[PDB]
Amino acid sequence: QGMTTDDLAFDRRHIWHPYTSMTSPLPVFPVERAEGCELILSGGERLVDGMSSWWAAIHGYNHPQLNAAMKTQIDAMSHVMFGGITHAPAIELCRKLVAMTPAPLECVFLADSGSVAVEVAMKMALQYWQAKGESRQRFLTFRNGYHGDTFGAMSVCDPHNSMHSLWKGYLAENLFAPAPQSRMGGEWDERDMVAFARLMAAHRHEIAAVILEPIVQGAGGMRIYHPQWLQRIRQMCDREGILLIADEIATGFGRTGRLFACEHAGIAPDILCLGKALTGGTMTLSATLTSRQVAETISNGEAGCFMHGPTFMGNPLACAVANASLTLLESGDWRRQVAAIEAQLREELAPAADSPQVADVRVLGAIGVVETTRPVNIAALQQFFVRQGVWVRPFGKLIYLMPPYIIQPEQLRRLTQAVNEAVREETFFSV
Amino acid sequence: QGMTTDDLAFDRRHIWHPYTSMTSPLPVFPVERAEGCELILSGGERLVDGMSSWWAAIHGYNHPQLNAAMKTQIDAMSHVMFGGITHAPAIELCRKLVAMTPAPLECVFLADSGSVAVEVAMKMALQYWQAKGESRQRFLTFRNGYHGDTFGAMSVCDPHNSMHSLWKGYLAENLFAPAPQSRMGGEWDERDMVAFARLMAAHRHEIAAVILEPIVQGAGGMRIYHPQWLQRIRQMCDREGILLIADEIATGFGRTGRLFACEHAGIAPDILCLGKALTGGTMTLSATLTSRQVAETISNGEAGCFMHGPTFMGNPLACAVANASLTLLESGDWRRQVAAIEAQLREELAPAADSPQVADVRVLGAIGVVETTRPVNIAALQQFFVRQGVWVRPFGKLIYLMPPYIIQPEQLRRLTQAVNEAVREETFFSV
Repeated sequence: QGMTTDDLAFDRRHIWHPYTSMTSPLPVFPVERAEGCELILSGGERLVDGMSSWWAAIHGYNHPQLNAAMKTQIDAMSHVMFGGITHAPAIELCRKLVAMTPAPLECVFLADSGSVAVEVAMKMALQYWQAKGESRQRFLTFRNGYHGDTFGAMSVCDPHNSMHSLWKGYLAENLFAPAPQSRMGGEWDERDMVAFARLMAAHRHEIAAVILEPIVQGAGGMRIYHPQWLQRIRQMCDREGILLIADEIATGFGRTGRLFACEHAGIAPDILCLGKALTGGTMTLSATLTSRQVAETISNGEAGCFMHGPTFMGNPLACAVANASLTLLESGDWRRQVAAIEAQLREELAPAADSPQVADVRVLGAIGVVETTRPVNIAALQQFFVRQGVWVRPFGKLIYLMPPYIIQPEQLRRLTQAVNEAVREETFFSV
Repeated sequence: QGMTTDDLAFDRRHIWHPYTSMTSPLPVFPVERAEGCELILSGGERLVDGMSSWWAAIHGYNHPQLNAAMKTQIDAMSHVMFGGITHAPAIELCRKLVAMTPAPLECVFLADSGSVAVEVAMKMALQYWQAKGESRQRFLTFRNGYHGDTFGAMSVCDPHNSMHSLWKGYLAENLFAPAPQSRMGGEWDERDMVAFARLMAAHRHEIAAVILEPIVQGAGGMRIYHPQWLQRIRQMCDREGILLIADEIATGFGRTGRLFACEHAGIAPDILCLGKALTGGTMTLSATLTSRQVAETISNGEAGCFMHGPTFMGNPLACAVANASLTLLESGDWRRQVAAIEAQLREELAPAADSPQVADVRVLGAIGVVETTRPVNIAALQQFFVRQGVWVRPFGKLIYLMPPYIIQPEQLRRLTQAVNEAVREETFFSV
């Protein structure tokens, strides 16, 4: 649908966009429709989508199977409350999630958004120790991590990124080990592994859980680390009895080349958070799974229950489109498509590493990252990308690609070629 | 869609429902479809819905205008990212919200769920004072209130209800004035008003905002208080420069008899949170509106922006069905329908007040509350209600009704008659 000149001014003057200023917002672009792997602007220009609307749209846009599953569930009921009620979409979705996740995970808590799913996992960890009579209130994690924007999640986000300086006096105080990415190109710094274990052993009676994003640290820097980290952290947790929360809201459903990034290490978390691509990026839904032991334990405390329940919990429409999205993944095609994207990204982004504006090129699965030596000029780059017929949304010192799995070769070539051109243009960087 | 015997056992064994135990959950009922004001169970029994799926389904179920608006937007695009992008559903929705809300409210932050909308409002208040160079980290509120389940919202929830005893060591410490409901039937206790003002004046340099649910306190007790509270709190805030956050996630869009419960007092908050009935209860969406002064101020600090941005922010599908829901309210019929429901609830619930199991009957708008002297036996009552052909979900000491605005007379009579019968049956109460 059409937008007037006055509509676009009203948006600028009244409508917040993610992490924007209301006094001096950068321009936005008017999208009318989306089809396959393309966004369609007012006036008809089509942009190849390089971002999958931030991870989630792994099957692209206007997918006929996802559309049909939504309209079918609307005909039955788009929503009914989940208190004292169950329904077929939630049951099928939770069957599918239990069946496809690492083996100890048996119990599913459906929720609205990724941030809430993390809050839920944190609350579960705290109720777990409360049922066991211990006062454990601290979470141990990596630097460079990202877990959401609500206050609980913010307290495990990296203490320089989320500007903790402003909320530190309000935000709960957690434990932050060295970032896992090696300091100079190696697989991992054993020193960083030893330093993680020292922090854990030093606070082992205060730590409720370790929380981390497995293999890829997303919004905190698109950083990629070795799976030895996960096998070793899993062993440490097992030795202490501490819970392991895996935040796969970004990595889940195939994007790093395995269905769940935990599979890279062959470990199972005690609590697993999912979101984003769960619905094929059609609408918001999240899920937090736990082991039987965790769920029974948090059923044993003085709570009598797990103390959480969103109004739209179990929403039939979102469950029904998540089911159709998961059914698309059951073809198994994603695993091959993602491997071929990975190989093309590695080959076509390599020339960028020669640029003086570029500090690193790194690829895993269908994630291609060009880390720059200076912050990007977002407005100038966005205009350039749109002029080239593509949609790429950089931030900070990162120009990165996470396209839909069904992207065609020439569409992906247009993305990598645009990125290579962008890093040669000094005007596209700030100071 | 159909559920097998084995599906229902899998739900019991694997699927959390709101505030449930995984070890001893109460039974749930299998819903296949919903139409008009009725839920349809497996096997075909139809239940009159007394709850509107917890506030939100004000137009009932399977509404043809809401269905058509969803399918139309699916054909265009169900979702695209909002970072650097705008679209027609978000613009129309934000135009409608600005136009219909109290006059200073001009800027709209769209989000995923009610809890996140509250977190957003709290973050806005904190960034506001940070931009003004003051360290204000405390929130002042009423006892008996409810604002959501994430950690930030939990810290303004009533300190006995949400079991703060478990999170108090993790949860931020806020200020809690006497509950507003009068102690013995009057309109208000001036002493409680004086005590609120003393707490504010005693901490006036630490208080970032007052947050409250206007007129009706929902999950914290379905309590109803006089509008003099709002006019006086608004005056106090104005005198100190303190922000007023109105949480209308439950009261917004007509349920208390006015479009927004703030209109009962004729006051405007600095920040207004909306949710639930926003989409007609078809799927989750929230919105937090602010004044121009707040938005520019939180654009002035060291942040450079408002530090929040959900992945599905601005979701076109949810915006499009919220637009259709708001267009239904533009008929103005809701205001008359709600007044007639109020009058029927008052007349038909009055006999319940004679019961020894009952402590109070209170009605406002399309909300009818029977407060009991002992906690309900939820399992036994739920079975009774379903046997009577209705859906009523009590909790604690509350049996209450919040039906869709389009409920028919005989449907509402069946609800009130079931409630009257339930409070005469000692078996339906626990110890």
